[PDB]
Amino acid sequence: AKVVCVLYDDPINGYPTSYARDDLPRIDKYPDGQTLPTPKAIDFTPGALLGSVSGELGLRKYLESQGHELVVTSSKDGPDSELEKHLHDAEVIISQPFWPAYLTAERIAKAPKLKLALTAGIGSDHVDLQAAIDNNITVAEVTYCNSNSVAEHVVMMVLGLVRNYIPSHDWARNGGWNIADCVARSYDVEGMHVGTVAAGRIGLRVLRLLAPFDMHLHYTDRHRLPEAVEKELNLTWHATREDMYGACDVVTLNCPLHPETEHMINDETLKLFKRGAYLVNTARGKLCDRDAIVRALESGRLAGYAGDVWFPQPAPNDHPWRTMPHNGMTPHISGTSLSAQTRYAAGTREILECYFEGRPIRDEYLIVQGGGLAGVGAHSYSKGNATGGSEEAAKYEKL
Amino acid sequence: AKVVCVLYDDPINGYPTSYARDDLPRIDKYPDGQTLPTPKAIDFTPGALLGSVSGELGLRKYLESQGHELVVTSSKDGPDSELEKHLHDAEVIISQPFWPAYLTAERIAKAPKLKLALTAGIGSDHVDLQAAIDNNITVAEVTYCNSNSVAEHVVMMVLGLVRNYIPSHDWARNGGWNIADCVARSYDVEGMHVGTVAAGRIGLRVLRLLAPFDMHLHYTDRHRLPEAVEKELNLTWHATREDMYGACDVVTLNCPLHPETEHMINDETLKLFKRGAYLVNTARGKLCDRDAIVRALESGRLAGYAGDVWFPQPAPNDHPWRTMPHNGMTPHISGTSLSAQTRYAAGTREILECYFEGRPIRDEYLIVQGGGLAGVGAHSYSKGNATGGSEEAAKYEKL
Ligand SMILES: NC(=O)c1ccc[n+]([C@@H]2O[C@H](COP(=O)([O-])OP(=O)(O)OC[C@H]3O[C@@H](n4cnc5c(N)ncnc54)[C@H](O)[C@@H]3O)[C@@H](O)[C@H]2O)c1
Ligand SMILES: NC(=O)c1ccc[n+]([C@@H]2O[C@H](COP(=O)([O-])OP(=O)(O)OC[C@H]3O[C@@H](n4cnc5c(N)ncnc54)[C@H](O)[C@@H]3O)[C@@H](O)[C@H]2O)c1
Repeated sequence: AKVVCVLYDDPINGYPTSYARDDLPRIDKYPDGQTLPTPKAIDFTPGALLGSVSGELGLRKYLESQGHELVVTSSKDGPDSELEKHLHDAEVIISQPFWPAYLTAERIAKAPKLKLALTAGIGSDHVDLQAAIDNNITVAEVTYCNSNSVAEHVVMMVLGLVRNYIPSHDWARNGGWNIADCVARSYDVEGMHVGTVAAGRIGLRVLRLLAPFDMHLHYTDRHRLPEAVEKELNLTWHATREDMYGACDVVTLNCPLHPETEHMINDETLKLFKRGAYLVNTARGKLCDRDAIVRALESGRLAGYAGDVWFPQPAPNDHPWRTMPHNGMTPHISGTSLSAQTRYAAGTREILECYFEGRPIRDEYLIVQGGGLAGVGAHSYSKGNATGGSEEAAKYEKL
Repeated sequence: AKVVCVLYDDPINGYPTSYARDDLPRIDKYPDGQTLPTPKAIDFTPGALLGSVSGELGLRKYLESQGHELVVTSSKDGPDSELEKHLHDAEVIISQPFWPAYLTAERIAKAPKLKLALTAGIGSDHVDLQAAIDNNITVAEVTYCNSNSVAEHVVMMVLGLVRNYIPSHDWARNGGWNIADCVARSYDVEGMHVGTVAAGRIGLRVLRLLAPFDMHLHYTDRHRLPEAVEKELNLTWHATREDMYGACDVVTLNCPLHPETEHMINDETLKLFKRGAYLVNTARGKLCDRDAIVRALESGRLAGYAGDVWFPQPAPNDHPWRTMPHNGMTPHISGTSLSAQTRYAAGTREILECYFEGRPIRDEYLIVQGGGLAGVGAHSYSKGNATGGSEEAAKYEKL
């Protein structure tokens, strides 16, 4: 069969064979008891760069030795991409949320042999889920692979914004000292109220990381947590997201992207935040109206915004979040730290081995199967399409 | 009496009357049960900028109404400073570690009316403690005022270094995407070993903040913690600092500066770190040999270094830590967030009220009194002088 694997470019100065450290830490299992991926073998070295074109997710030997054709490319956006040329006979398409191959209805209709859309990471909203249901395609992703990695990045960005790290580093590297300039907007998080929209694998982990900072913890979710968990963390529950915003100094977004959540942060809902609130979004870029965020930072409704996720991806070179006031943005990186890459490469292989050998894919990895939501898809998503507007990624140019 | 108060400059665009938020969080007491400062009154608005020249620590009304003269200046370094002109008849000298008036032996000898050297913050190593003992001067500081503020900054910098935040933000603001360039040095902290040199008010708080990240926790201290605390956090104890370094992926320094600790990190002791270790130092700059740190980052012995403290302060414009590889420096700011400033301004007033009214200063605020170490000074310090080399601060120029 043909397998198309869309991956991001190698580093600008080439694909490295040496790294800052020699080993990854040992991790035995995930916090809810889920086991780490269980492929029969791996053909890579843990800790290596796996998610760029020359890393190939360590999949070449495995696939070729079975007689399959692996096509690896970074060319994904626009009507003349390499992806577009391989659609006609692709049986499996693999991509990562960090550099996503958008599988719109029109593209799925061009793909008559397509059976499996595989997300190397977590969040399958770059595939039109309504269309995958309609055309009987399986959508799978590597549940839990980087949920803890992302919760680290959330805490990092909450602290970065509130304490005013980025402009303070610039004063240091530019030869200055300038204490009052640094601290005119610098606070401690101690005693602040923080709320998360959703307490899933990431959102619950974020609450647990922030408890010892002596922040007052708030949440809302489609699924309420057990009473024992609420009581252990002294959680305040809010029945709707809109009830929660007014109560929080800091809000973090941790839900998936689907029609119930698309553009949930907008000009109208921002009016409900406290003046000078901080907003962190490592979930998906399209939860926020792009221009509403910029306006709120210009007026002081938000004291700061930070996240690693944008819409579309890659973001155009002049996307306004790059240069808006008081921002702590990164490109989409938290879920593709080197540590997470080894877990999701092993996971991608586990799913392919099941698929090719005719064994069932883990229920926790399933999003869509057999014309409906399935596995974690049924818990966390709703039916619909979130890919509208994704053609705009074609405008990005390297450098 | 004459009170000399050395404070840092106002912000470059002037002293503000508006802030990003309207209120500070309420804090009731410190974690070990110590009460917050108890001055009889305050003449400032909590949340305002207090530690610059125009903030005056909110002390003018109080002092003048008692018939005392308050001299406020930022001019402190060099033989022609304002500080130098006021030494001859100063009874009280106040300064903050962020912008410290170095009270060397020669300066103390010029100050025949001097009775009280007051540290607005924590860490009184910019005063020659041997000379204050010899000349019967009281040295006091505002214990606990910003210990929790600093422990937030430590976690922020540990995450920033390991996850590679700063260079990733630059790719975002410069129009790029460049995932592989960002994550070629990006790891999770999950499962790493972290050790602190000292577990005092800051160091113990840092261990408590990092426990839920599932890091393996290590420490050493002059004073060992109770067995119950070691057992609650699953702490690994090391009897010397040198035994601890080899066991750690990440090392954080949280001890005071005195002869036992001066230049403890140097070319010889860096050889004991794991290759690719991360070092964070928000304690004092002079714990580290300046050029040894630079060498270790050039060879890859250290994968990164970050901190807010330098020697001398302000650091010269070409101090090498500003531009060394893989650094996450800020100027000295963690202990002077707006939240901490209100606690230490109230504290500075509490001590002055005791002093002027002939009441005893809290034992927990004392460093030196009556020709010996006293209060927290006796617990945490040794006799000696750490001010050698501080004349070099005169080389700093604004901008
Ligand atoms: N690198 C990254 O920045 C990155 C990495 C992983 C995940 N993510 C994003 O984070 C999302 C969550 O990840 P996870 O591992 O926590 O997944 P999860 O499935 O365990 O958690 C999702 C949670 O959102 C809740 N939810 C669904 N719809 C909701 C709605 N209408 N309102 C409130 N809550 C709702 C679900 O009940 C669930 O608790 C992913 O779907 C992905 O989009 C981003
Ligand atoms: N803004 C800042 O970056 C900032 C703010 C506050 C404090 N600090 C620095 O941090 C230091 C500690 O602050 P704290 O509030 O934790 O003080 P603390 O007195 O409560 O803790 C100091 C700890 O260091 C230990 N110690 C003393 N000598 C030691 C040695 N030889 N080896 C190992 N441990 C030793 C003591 O036993 C004590 O546990 C201060 O003295 C100051 O220099 C910096």
